[PDB]
Amino acid sequence: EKYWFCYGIKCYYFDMDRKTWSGCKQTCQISSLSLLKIDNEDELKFLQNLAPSDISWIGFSYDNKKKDWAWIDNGPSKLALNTTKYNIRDGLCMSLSKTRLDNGDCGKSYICICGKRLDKFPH
Repeated sequence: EKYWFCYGIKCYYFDMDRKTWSGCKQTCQISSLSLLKIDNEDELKFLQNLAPSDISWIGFSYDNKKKDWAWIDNGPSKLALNTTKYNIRDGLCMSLSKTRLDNGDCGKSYICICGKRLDKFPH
């Protein structure tokens, strides 16, 4: 209906204009958003429930300092972490299949999931 949607306390915007990962991110930031941080399942689950088939860019990648993977946020979320399925051999940055999520080439261009948290109350 729209390319925006709220669930529960967060909202969501999907910029259908495919981009890199780097790309997607700087772009959520431009307008106060942020490359979607997932907090659990209820969010995994129904998130991919309806995505467009086209993959997309979510704020998880390989941080070096950490020399590990990470949320644009630097904070755990409850979500099954299988981080070991992944090689630097494939790619680095994290996308979101309709199926499940893989990594790979931050240069590969998909859509973004920019997310927000709606505290306060829409008026």
